[PDB]
Amino acid sequence: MLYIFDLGNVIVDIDFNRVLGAWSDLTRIPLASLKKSFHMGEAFHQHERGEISDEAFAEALCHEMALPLSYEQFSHGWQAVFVALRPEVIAIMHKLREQGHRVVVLSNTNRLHTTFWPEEYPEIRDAADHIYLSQDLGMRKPEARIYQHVLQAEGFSPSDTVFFDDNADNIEGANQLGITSILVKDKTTIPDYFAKVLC
Amino acid sequence: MLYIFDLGNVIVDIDFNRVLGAWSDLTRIPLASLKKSFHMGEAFHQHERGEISDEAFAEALCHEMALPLSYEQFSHGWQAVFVALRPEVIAIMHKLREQGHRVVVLSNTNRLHTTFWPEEYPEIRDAADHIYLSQDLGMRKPEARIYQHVLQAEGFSPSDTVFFDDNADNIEGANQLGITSILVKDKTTIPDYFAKVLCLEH
Ligand SMILES: [Ca+2]
Ligand SMILES: [Ca+2]
Ligand SMILES: [Mg+2]
Ligand SMILES: [Mg+2]
Repeated sequence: MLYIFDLGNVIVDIDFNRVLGAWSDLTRIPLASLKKSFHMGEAFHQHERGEISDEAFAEALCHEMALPLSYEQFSHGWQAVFVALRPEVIAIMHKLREQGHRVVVLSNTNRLHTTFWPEEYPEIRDAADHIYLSQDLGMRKPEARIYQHVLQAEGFSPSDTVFFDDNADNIEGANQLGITSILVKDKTTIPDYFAKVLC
Repeated sequence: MLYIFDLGNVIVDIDFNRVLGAWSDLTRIPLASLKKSFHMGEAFHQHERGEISDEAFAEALCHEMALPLSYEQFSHGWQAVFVALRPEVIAIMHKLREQGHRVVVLSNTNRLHTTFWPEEYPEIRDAADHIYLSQDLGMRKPEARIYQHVLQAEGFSPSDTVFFDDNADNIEGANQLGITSILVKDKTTIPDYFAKVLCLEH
């Protein structure tokens, strides 16, 4: 089988509230202001597909949220994003591969050239056969093309692929291609699913 | 009672391996190198007591670890430190205060003027009556003076004071003053300690 794992809130817990915290710390903008104004716009989508620079992205979000930050200060806060490994999942992924299933990561990512980000974590690189990243591909979930890219480059069909994502639109994109798609509701979803599959 | 909580590996999980990671990512220095060269000596202690600047600290660590980083890049990676709340511990601290106990944080801190650090987290500021920080005091644990400062400022005696910290040297400095010191071995030490306090009422 081909197993495709999303990264954020699938392999790792990730919380951008910590970034808002960090930017609130520097700017003294009340945290509640940054929460009501931090939105997943087109600038996000473009930056995910690598279509605009890190600097242009910073500029977009700063204008949206009225952040008087330099690029460097922006990045500095960006770096604070809360990331915690789910070791249960890293282990399952290693086990799937030593049983000779194929295990890849597929991630929409807003990494910057100046930040250290989860797809760069050694524990995540060593758990995966390949890591597919939106900025590298010029594509993002839930666009058909990105799923197709992975199917094609891995050499598997939809019916022979299972995909895990905590985002329902992402799941929908994969389903339209007849990929088996498991919504990740919580910590248990992947351990439960692989109870009977590893045995 | 007066409750003194340490911050790191008591109220929060903290892991500076994430910082070494971020620095390996920028500098391309092998991680294993930064692990062998990253030591908590003199410049740390000075910086904890606010006795050298952030920049002079950054400089001291970059000298020892051969990091070709600006101050900004230092701070940038410093900021990556892994920090996870322990919500059970936050809940206890709140419960203790609405029972009328006095709940404070005492922390040796290597915060920089450019970083967002756990003592600044709103969840932590609001769980505690006061937060005592080494850089502010010009003192660090396990120096007698820092424990004395808190007993004096709070107006409590050693025997009315319970202190939680994961570092054994810290536990010793507080024991030398007859403070009831509880070594935090893991995430159950503090839930357990307070279950046994609850169990003692009738
Ligand atoms: Ca990087
Ligand atoms: Ca700060
Ligand atoms: Mg996700
Ligand atoms: Mg500690």
